[PDB]
Amino acid sequence: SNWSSEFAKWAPTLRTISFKGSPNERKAKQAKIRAGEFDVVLTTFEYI
DNA sequence: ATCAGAATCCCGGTGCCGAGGCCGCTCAATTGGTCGTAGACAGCTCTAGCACCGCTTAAACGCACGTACGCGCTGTCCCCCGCGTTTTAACCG
Repeated sequence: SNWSSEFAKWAPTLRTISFKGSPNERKAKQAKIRAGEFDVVLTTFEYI
């Protein structure tokens, strides 16, 4: 969320896809973006 | 709670066949030597086993609740035991 915080104040207009928490929030996220529209994905190690 | 009585322990006596000691008579155990070799010891390599933490999530844990079944109780009936009588096949020689 730090990296997203510099993705917040230090620049807008480029969206972010994070991955955190239980599988439900993810189901919302990659279920919405399943069609692959986004500027940037911000993820962490074991989620790849 | 108690005597009648049937089974059992206890004690004294007796007869016997197996336990225990002896004596030749081996033949395998002991000794003395060799001879080759399995493993004891030192050394080297490097693999998997040890500890630990980060991080996620399927499983365990605690709890509320219902009802399925374990268990106690009762009645029934049937079948296996205790005993007498009779027969036969085990036993012993």
